[PDB]
Amino acid sequence: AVIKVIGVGGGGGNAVEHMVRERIEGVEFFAVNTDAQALRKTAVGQTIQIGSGITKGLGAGANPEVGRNAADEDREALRAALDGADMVFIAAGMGGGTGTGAAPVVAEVAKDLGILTVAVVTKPFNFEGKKRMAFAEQGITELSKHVDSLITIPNDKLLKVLGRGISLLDAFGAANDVLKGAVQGIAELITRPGLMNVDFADVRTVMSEMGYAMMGSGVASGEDRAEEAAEMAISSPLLEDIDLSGARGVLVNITAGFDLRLDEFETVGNTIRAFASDNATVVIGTSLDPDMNDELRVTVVATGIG
Ligand SMILES: Nc1nc2c(ncn2[C@@H]2O[C@H](COP(=O)(O)OP(=O)(O)O)[C@@H](O)[C@H]2O)c(=O)[nH]1
Repeated sequence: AVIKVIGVGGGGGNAVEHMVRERIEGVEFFAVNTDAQALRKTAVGQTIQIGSGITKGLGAGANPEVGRNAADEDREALRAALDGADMVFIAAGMGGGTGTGAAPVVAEVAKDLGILTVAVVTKPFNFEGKKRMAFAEQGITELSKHVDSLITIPNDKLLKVLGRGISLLDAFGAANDVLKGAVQGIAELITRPGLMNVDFADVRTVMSEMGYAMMGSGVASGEDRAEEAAEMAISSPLLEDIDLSGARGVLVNITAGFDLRLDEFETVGNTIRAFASDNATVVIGTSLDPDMNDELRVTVVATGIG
């Protein structure tokens, strides 16, 4: 499996840098930006400059029009980077000029190539202002036209569960971890399975041409960890208002060490199928993280929600 993760713009590039640091098994990372300096800074091993860096006016690059035109002009470079992938993840912070405008073009290029294309993006914090929130939603409207699944993370919802005198860096770190959670949860079912390997056709079925999606995750240790982690995932703040019996698809990743047991696989699957519909596709897989000993994580991606 060839899986590529593309960070688009400053925010997405920061999120993908977090994914590089904290590791996602068996994926290739890319950063796509108008900002040549940013691409020079980044730890991402593959970079793609779009638009070659021409602005017209101080702050003119905050307009999504600029990101869209830049990616439009460099569609051939994007296609050469994406081609050969079985799956593409697009990460972006929506609301700025580059991510908002260029992420839907990156998605369109991937989708036109026949690649299963999953976007995981954020909306700005409320304190960033109404102009950025409006740009973000307009970009998400365009992005939804060109992806198989779209997971939109409201940064403002993350901010409320963080409180305190958190730094802005940690505020964006919280969004980064959610984005990583979603990408890693989907991709590692393919790139490093555990005792139960998912068929890629099933991943395609739950994610393909599905529209809106949402991710929740949970972790637990000890004897009841499998049921505990599944329940925490189901009840996480991101999934709590999703009726899981209204999701057209559910993809579940159980991640644990070598000591994952078959009966734990069965428990998690039975729990998830108790909340989902039989008129839905439910896919349960495992990933192996040899560094985990006692802990078990369940990540749930609900797709085709409305
Ligand atoms: N996760 C993350 N999000 C960011 C960061 N900086 C900005 N954002 C969010 O992403 C949105 C777009 O900002 P930015 O990506 O820098 O603009 P762009 O490069 O033109 O797309 C902002 O409005 C913020 O909500 C960051 O370092 N990490």
